[PDB]
Amino acid sequence: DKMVTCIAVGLPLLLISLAFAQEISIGTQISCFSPSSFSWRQAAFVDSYCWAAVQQKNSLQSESGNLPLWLHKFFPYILLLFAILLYLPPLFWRFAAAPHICSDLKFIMEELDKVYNRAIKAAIVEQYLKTKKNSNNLIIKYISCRLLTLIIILLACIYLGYYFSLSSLSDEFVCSIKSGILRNDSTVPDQFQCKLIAVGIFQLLSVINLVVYVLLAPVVVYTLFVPFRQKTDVLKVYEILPTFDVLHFKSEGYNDLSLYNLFLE
Amino acid sequence: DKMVTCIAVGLPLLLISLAFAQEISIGTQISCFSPSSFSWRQAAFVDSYCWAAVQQKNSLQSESGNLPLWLHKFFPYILLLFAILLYLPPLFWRFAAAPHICSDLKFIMEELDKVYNRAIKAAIVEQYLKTKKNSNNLIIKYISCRLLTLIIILLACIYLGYYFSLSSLSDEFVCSIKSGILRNDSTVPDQFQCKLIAVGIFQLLSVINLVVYVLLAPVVVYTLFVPFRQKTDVLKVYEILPTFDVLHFKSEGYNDLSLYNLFLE
Amino acid sequence: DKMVTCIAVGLPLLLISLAFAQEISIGTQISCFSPSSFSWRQAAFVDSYCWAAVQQKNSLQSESGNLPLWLHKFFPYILLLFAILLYLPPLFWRFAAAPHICSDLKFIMEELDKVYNRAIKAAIVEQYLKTKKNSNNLIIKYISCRLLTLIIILLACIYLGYYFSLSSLSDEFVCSIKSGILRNDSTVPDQFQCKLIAVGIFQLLSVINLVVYVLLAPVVVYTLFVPFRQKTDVLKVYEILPTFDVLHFKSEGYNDLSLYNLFLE
Amino acid sequence: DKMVTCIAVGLPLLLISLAFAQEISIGTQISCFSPSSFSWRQAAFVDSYCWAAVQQKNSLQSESGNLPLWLHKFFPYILLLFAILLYLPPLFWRFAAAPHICSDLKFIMEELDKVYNRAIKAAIVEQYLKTKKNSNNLIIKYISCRLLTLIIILLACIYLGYYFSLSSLSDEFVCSIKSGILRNDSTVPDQFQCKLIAVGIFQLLSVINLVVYVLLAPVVVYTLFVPFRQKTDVLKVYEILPTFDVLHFKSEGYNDLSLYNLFLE
Amino acid sequence: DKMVTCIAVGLPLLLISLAFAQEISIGTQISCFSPSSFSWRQAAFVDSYCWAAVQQKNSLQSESGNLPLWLHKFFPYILLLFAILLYLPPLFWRFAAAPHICSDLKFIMEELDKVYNRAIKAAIVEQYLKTKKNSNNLIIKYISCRLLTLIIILLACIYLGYYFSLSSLSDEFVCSIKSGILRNDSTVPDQFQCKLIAVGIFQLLSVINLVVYVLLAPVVVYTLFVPFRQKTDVLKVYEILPTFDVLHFKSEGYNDLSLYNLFLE
Amino acid sequence: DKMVTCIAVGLPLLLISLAFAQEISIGTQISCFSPSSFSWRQAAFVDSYCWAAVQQKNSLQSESGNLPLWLHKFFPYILLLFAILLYLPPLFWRFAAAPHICSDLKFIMEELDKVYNRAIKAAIVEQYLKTKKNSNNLIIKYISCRLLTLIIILLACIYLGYYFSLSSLSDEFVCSIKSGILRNDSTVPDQFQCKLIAVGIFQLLSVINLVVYVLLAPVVVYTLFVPFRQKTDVLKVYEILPTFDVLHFKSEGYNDLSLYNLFLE
Amino acid sequence: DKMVTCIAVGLPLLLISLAFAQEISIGTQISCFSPSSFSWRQAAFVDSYCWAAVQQKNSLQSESGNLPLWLHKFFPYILLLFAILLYLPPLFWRFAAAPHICSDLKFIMEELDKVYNRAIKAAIVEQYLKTKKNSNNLIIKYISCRLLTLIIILLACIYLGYYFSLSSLSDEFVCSIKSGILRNDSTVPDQFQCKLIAVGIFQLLSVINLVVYVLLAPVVVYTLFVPFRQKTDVLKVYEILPTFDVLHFKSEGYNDLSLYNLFLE
Repeated sequence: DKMVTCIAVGLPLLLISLAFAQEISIGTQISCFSPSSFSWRQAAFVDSYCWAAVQQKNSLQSESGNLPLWLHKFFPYILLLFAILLYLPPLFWRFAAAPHICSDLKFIMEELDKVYNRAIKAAIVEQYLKTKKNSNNLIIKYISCRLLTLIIILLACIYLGYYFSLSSLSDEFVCSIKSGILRNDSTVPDQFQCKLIAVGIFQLLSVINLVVYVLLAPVVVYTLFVPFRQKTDVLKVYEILPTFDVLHFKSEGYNDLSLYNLFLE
Repeated sequence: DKMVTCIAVGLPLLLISLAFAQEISIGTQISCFSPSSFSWRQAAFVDSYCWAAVQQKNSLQSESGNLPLWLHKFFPYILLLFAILLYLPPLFWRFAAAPHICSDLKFIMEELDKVYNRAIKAAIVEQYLKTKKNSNNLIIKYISCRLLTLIIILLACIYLGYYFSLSSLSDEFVCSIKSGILRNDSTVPDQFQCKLIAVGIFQLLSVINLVVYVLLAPVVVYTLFVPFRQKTDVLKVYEILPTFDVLHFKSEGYNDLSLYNLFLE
Repeated sequence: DKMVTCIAVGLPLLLISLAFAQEISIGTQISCFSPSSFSWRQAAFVDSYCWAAVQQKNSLQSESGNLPLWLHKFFPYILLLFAILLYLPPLFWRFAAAPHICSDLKFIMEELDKVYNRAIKAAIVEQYLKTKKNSNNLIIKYISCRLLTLIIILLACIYLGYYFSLSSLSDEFVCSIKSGILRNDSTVPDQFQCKLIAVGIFQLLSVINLVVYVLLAPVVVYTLFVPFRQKTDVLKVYEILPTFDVLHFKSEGYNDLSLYNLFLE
Repeated sequence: DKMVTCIAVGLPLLLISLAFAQEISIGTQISCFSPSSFSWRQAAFVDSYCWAAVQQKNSLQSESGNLPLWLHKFFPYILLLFAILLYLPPLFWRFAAAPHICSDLKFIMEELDKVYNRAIKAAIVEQYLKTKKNSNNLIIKYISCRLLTLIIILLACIYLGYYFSLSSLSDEFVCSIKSGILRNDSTVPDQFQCKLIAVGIFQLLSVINLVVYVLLAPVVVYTLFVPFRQKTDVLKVYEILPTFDVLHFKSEGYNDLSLYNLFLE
Repeated sequence: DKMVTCIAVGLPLLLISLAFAQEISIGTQISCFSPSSFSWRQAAFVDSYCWAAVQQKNSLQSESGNLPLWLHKFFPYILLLFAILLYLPPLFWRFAAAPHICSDLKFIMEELDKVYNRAIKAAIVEQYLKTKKNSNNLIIKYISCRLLTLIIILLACIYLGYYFSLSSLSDEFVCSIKSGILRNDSTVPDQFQCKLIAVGIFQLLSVINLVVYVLLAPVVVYTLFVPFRQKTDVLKVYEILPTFDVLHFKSEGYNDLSLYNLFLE
Repeated sequence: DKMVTCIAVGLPLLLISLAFAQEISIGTQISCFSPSSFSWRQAAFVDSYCWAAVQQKNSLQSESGNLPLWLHKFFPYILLLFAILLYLPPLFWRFAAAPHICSDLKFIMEELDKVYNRAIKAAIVEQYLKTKKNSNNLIIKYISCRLLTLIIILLACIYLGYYFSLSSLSDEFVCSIKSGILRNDSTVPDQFQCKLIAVGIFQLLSVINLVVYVLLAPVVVYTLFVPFRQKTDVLKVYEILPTFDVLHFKSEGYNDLSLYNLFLE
Repeated sequence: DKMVTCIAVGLPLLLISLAFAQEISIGTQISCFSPSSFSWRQAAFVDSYCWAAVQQKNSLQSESGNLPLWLHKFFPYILLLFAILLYLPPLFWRFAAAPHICSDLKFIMEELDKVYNRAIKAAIVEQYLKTKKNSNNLIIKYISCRLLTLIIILLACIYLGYYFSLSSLSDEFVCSIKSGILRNDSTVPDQFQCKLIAVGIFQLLSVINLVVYVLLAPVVVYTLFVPFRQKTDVLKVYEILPTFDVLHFKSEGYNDLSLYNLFLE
């Protein structure tokens, strides 16, 4: 458990804490270039125009190529989705299989005092592998949650990895007010090369979590291999090895492992 | 219980957390286009005019077709209604039937130790199906709350689903100050093509919860089918199967399910 | 109890939560129309003038008919009164009759173990209806609190129901500064058709709680009818039926209702 | 106790909650009328001048009659005094006489089990009225705190009641800057009919608590009459009746009042 | 104890709560009179000039007489000192003599059960006055903390009492920028009759705590007199009377004072 | 302990509470004098220029003598250092020697009940001075933390004490924009006698803590003298006297000090 | 443990508290020099331009040498990384080896009462060094976390140490709007010597933590030397010495170390 929950707790809580660091350095959200002192107010109107006129205009105003890419408005918004999706395979196990393993935790904790009174009787335990001999496909339904997470992190690396090639010239563009021209056709200049503010801290934020999660993806692959190096294949590890390790989950007893020092001599 | 409460808790708390994400990115609420520097103040007066002059003007100022559709002013407001309505069939069961099942939880917990002392006596339980033989229509009054929720999510999909076809050109419109013209008929220009700000993040917010709740609607249909695949029809499942599963609600005992491993050998 | 407290707790806490939703969307409170750039400050003075000059001017400045109707300045203020008045008949019972029924809760809880040791003796309860034979008019003083609430909700429906007919043209009006003219009679124009901002969200807020409380008024009428369908009239229900149901208030015992399954066989 | 503490707790906590409702609708505090765009700043200087020049100017600038009435600057400030003064006769009793009655609570709780073992002995209490036969003037020192509160609420009704006759024309007045004229005698106009903002919500706030406390003043008069209707006059009620009722303060016992149902038969 | 701690707790916590009431009504801190629209900014510079140029200018700019009286900049600041200084003689006793009296509390609590088993033996206490016969000058070191507080409140009445005679014309004055003239000697006018804002609420705040603490000063004098009216002079009250009253500090026993009712008969 | 922790807790928590009082009265941070209405913005640029151009300019712009004294920008910043440095010799003892004295607290608490059962046996303790006969230089490592604190407070008095002589004319100075002149050499005037705002409340803040800590420095000298007046020199006080006083640290027993009253007679 | 956790807790919590001190003195973030009153708004546009145009412009606009050094935008951002990286080797041990040493804490706590009943038997312990005779390479996996931290602090000293040589002239630079010139080539001047604000408090902040962590780096070197001065080399200290010291971790017993005083005599 605790080899997994080091990842499963600290790493999703890393990214929202990283997401909170963006919120301190917001300041404003976008600026525009007014045409030389026509008001304080209509300049604010033109600035608020194009920031909402990003995605509805299906026409080509950015001349960038694949320019309706929605212009990364959602880096807190998408990271909010990816954080809570990683939170589920812990909580899915926690409310559907962690009580069933807590029964198994109780089931092994009466198995250990059975060895304890056997040593007191030394002054039936061999059946318990036959109690755990069957198929029990519900454990395989538990083990897929680690495989389920691996899909999420992989496309996350594709999602962040597309941004760096996207980060060449995706800040400066042309906007206009076409229907507001259509009401008068008189006074307002058409184009205003406005400029977004987000890429200066976001592009250098997308370096970190990608190269972190790249350096953490083989660890989950390693997590599905400790059952492989312990004498049974993954179709036959069904109950034995995921009970051998979770023997060391809550605690131990006074003669759980001090027997071996007695056994050494 | 816990197969339902995974939906019943996390999914309504999803949408208010989604509703809180809107409140960070409010900024302003609407902008307008002043007629070229007449004041700082009267421009603010004209902007605050039309934002309240949306629904009272029964005349056709938007030339959009069915234009008094109230212009989606209420996406936090309607989602506040739908979140708390889903909260009720948990709380309706929790304050009217969860203590009655807690008595039944006590009633089955004395049934299980009766099997326990029977094994101690091995060193009357057969009557309990006849204790649960009657009609008990109050359980059917409990089971309709899942059916009650299904009505709410269905029209929610109609409510959000109408918005995407609504999202074609429902942002730009014409407004005026007619009675303020009627006081002088002298100076103020009539029409001002103002522009709302909400659709840029709301239309791309209404994608998510609809396609989530579409991918969750057959799960509640599946919830009313585990009584069907367990040897009695829905008119005859009255007490047996909703007590068989809630046997695994709070906890188990040391020989609740370890009997089967003893029974296997 | 719990059939009533579902209404008595959630419904007054509904309306203050609805009242809190108004406070997020305040923004400003009123705007006015200045006469074309005379200052930033004197325009703010004229705007703050008429917002306080609403009710003191007993003259007819609105030409609306019954125009000193105080112009609904108090929708958070009146709802604050109606919320706390519904809070009293719970708390009036809670600090004056709930300990007396808690003594009766203790009085019936020693009556139930008297039946329990009678079953142990099977290996005087018939007197208790004669202990509850008298008039006990203090219970009728308890039961009027439900009738007391019904008066409050009825006139609340009249209060909110008057607003929709009031909502025709009760936003736009004429104001002036008459004594400020009287100091100089020189420069200031008289009338300024200012405009309030509140009706755009308040009129569509008064739809909800009215149609909710209309759909909840017969439930309290139903609450005074469960004593009617249980073999005694309301002058004779005095103690028996309001003790029969509150037997199921705190909890039950192991043979409170499992006797019936023993009695069935 | 609990007949009094329903008033003694909820009613002072009512008025500070009413005082908190003022703080949300502050906005600004006073406005003034500048003489037509001389600065943004000196207009703010003249506005801040007269708001502090209210009470120091002993001359007649308001021409209202008794015009140094300090102009109700202190409605949160005075209500802060009246709220905490009502809080004292609870707390004065709570830290000086409530432990002494808690000893008496212990003293009567050993008197009740003395009746309990007497019924066990049925398978000396008559002395306790002679234990409570003396004068005990300290109880009369307790009972004056209710009389002490009645003085406070009475003059509070005079304080709020003077405001409605005061509310005729106590908002508009004349102010000037006399010494600032005395430095130059050149440029500044003298009088500026400024206008306060507070009376629009305060005068319609002073309706409520006055008519509430008028409808609560005879209740405290009724509180000093339950000792009168129970066979001894107020000079002779000294200990008996204020111990008869506080017998029902904390709790009761299993045969405190179930004796009467045994006594009925 | 509790006759003192009613003063010692509530009265210092009164004044910081009074000090918090100032912080809500701050708004701004000082205003000045600009010379008729030279900038928004340099007017703010001149206003911030003189507010720091109050005390460093040892010259006579106020022409008031004793004009470097520092102009009461410190009414939250000085009240912060006087509040925490009153907090010390509680806390000085609490961390140096309250455990020693808690040992004495334990010492008298074994003296009371010695009387209790003596009544059980009725089915050596006379020595305890001789255990408390000595000088014990450490108790006189405790009793001076009440005398220590009396010095603080007395000069506090002098401190606040000097302010009312100070409050005649200590708000309006003359300021200038002399070295800023010395850089150019060209453009800036010299004098600007600025005006402070603090005296309008502070002078009418200094009425209250003075007349409160005047009406509380003889109570502490009364506190050093209950040892005088109980048969020993203040040089001889050393241990007996400050243990007689603190017998009633924590609690009593079942026969601590019910002995007297047994002794009455 | 408690004679020290009265200083060690309340006095560092005094200064941060004093540091918090500065943060309420910040307002702005510095002002400057613009050259007569060139913009709102470039005036803000010149003001923000020199506030960062304080310490980097190694040239002589202040003509004050030792003018790169960094101009007391750090009075919250330095006081933050001095507060947390005083917090360490408590916490250094608390996590390295307070458990070792808690073992000694346990070690003396079994020594006291050994005297208690000796009195029960009256119906070996003399060895314990020989248990505490050795050198135990770790106690001298504890006692230097009081000496360690004394160094910090002494230079703190030098640090604050240098400020008053510094407070003569260290607010007004000359600044310029030299490289901004170097880009054009055309328009901008060179010098602007700006003015800081901090000394008006800081110089009269540095009076207090200095004269407080001067009046507390001999108390720590007195703290290292109670071992001197109790029959052994500071090289020989090693364990006896710092265990004699901490006998009275947690509590006492029923016959810890009541033996002396038995011993008196 | 506690010799390490004095560093491991207080020193990372030092730097975030130091990081919080920056956030109070933010104010603004950057200023620029407008070209002499062209608007309020376009000046704000040019200022927001270059603050985002820092790192994307790969051209040489600063003429400083290695000028794309990203200009220390990340001093809260980088310190956030270094603080949480130091937090891991505590938490890595805490969730993977602290329960295993808590089992060893239980394992030694039954070893100590074995000595206790041996003294009771005086009215097998010698085997326990042979229970701790093996290799146990997992302890060496624990001890590398101190070595892991030392790498982080070393390059932190390189990171902060590069800043002081960087702090010569890394604040003033040249910026322009090249594509905004490219749209018109008409009106806007090219270069504007803007100026950052951060180095005035940051360069004098980077003094402290570097010279602190330099004065703490040999302490961790000393931490890996207490196993060296206790009779076994670091390849042979495997279990004995890291159990000898953590014997004094939680507590001791009444005869854990009082045996030595018995052993002295």
